Amino acid sequence: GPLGSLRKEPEIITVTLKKQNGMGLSIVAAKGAGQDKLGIYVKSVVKGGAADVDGRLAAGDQLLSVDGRSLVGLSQERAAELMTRTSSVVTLEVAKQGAIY
Ligand SMILES: O=C1N=C(S)S[C@@H]1Cc1ccc(C(F)(F)F)cc1
Repeated sequence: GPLGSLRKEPEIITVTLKKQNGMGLSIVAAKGAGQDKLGIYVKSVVKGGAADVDGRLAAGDQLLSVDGRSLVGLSQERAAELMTRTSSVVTLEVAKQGAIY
């Protein structure tokens, strides 16, 4: 598949270990259980990591796929298990919604 570079649109995004101190990011998935909703979201950067300081992701980015795993819309229990081991770069797929405020 193709890949861009940087733009404020729904796409593949990739986040290198620029300063090696882990990624330092924050995500939340949902499921089709207790509420009807499903999905994944970048809740924040963690204000202290390599993918935080040089990836500078936005609060609210609706995540869909994960490094080594093209999920296209499935919950973190089969994806954050891969992302945590990354050691060098997360590829991701996201869609800009919400803001900091
Ligand atoms: O903050 C973190 N950096 C890591 S390395 S593991 C931990 C949890 C975490 C993993 C991946 C993501 C990401 F890449 F944003 F999906 C968020 C949080």
